[PDB]
Amino acid sequence: AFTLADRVTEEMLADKAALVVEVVEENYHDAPIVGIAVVNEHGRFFLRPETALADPQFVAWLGDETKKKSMFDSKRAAVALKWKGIELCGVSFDLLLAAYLLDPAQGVDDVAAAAKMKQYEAVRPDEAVYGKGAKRAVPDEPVLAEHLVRKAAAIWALERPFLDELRRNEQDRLLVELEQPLSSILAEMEFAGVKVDTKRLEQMGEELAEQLRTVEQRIYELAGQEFNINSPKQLGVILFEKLQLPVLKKTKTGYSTSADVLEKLAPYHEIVENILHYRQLGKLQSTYIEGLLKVVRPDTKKVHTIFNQALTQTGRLSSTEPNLQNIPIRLEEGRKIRQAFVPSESDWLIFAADYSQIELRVLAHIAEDDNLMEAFRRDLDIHTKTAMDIFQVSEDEVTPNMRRQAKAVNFGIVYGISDYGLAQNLNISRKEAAEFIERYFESFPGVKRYMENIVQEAKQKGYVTTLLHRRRYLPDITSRNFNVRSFAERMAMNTPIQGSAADIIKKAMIDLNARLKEERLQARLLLQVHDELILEAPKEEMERLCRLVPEVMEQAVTLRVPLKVDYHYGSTWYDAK
DNA sequence: GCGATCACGTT
DNA sequence: GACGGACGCA
Ligand SMILES: [Mg+2]
Repeated sequence: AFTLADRVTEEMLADKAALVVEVVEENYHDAPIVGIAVVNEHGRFFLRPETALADPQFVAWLGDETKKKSMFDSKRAAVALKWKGIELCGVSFDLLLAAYLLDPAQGVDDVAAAAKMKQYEAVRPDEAVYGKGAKRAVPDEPVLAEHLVRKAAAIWALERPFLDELRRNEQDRLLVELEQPLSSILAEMEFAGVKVDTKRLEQMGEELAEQLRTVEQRIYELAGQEFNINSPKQLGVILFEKLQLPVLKKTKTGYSTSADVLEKLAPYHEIVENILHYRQLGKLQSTYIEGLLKVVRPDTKKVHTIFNQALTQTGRLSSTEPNLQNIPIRLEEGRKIRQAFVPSESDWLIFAADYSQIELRVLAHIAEDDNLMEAFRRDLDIHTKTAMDIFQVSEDEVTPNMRRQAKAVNFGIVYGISDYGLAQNLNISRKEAAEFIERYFESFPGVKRYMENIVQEAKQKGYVTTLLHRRRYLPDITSRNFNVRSFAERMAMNTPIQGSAADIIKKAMIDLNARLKEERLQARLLLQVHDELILEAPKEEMERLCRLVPEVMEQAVTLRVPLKVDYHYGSTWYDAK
């Protein structure tokens, strides 16, 4: 029972409403709005967007921060409206973000999935209404309107139960003061986009094409035959049947040709180093050059990423189209791809600031490890210090390989890799990897106690938490399957570290955005990837940003150790180093 | 077009 | 020990 409205009425513009502004295209940048639903104290309404979005009263209502709206994935609507020149304000509850906080492992894709968390089933999944893949389509208006009204009615009914559970979890401020404000900031970042030097990218592609053509010819000569080097199956036949190289590792289907396996084969045949070079050149070309050019909008000459704020179980952001976090960080030629990301206006520059070792600093804080805290209080090189402690040697006795091994132990902590993974990364035995870890724990006994205590807490409570009260449930922590249990244990250890770093970065973004407005700077946030925040600003704002940005980031939270920020500016993202 | 795989960046 | 370009069927 709802009103299919042909005009906007005052009844539709109440102080509080559930609002659905439906964008069916997966990528919502400059995408159609196919329909609108409003549920409030006065009734339930379906509005056609060509009418409502042309109505000055409805547009004023949308932009009025005192008119409160409950939505699901408000950033999607906010950005689609930005492309139409319409501001969305007053979103006081986002059911997507609420469900994400309550349990990020549920994978809540749509209103129906969130509704099922509270035994509400009077709404269909989006996939059931719009179909999948090739058959995907907007249905006729009667079907569309009922769906959008059912989604709005679900939001209207679910706000209270969700807020009640968030309050019980001490997550209500996490939603209202962190994730929801961040959603608006992300919306602005996505809409602003990042300018891309497509001429430079095409230049890079041309250079890669030349080098690829030469290595490919080298491989055919060495193989005595032409084949598709990009086919693992064809390559396996050349390597393991034609050239009779050893089979050191299998796949489920045939022989593995992974880079790990190939490096082990390099001493036996000159073709192997060439295949490795082809693979590295080819992934830069196909994935990062051509992949980037594919998602540059020809109308803006910018990339307009979509952040997924409700995906990871740590609380880190993710992004797509492009995913700029997946650009390799190793200089070689991977990092140079950042040269293609330039300021959007003449006489502007890129300003980039990154937290230095925020994850290990968070660990020092949470574990209250005296040795690790003092190391950061002295602003030591943490990998050199870790090697000094593990090997019981003075700083001048730390060899490069000692530091490399200490760094791998620290990497293992930051990313939650097992002793098998440490052994894999260091190319040592599992017993030797285990012995390394015990030596580490002798030097950092507070870290060891934390690791023991957090696994026990996960077993007792069923979940672990971050500094700002994000939760991750770990039902597998007592699995009788060793691999499943071990993974759960590593996530118990790692999520309070990685997730607290994510919390701090998100708070820094909110604080930064507010400070930039308060200072009346034109500088704007563009991207957040890894532990870095990337802005662009007039060149005349750089000196001010050199003081302001690190200060805001260092002060986002107060820990038992300082937060350290590195910062640079330049004519491209790469040169902001 | 869709599903199953393989590889390689990130986490 | 998830998240995001390159063989058969049908
Ligand atoms: Mg780091």
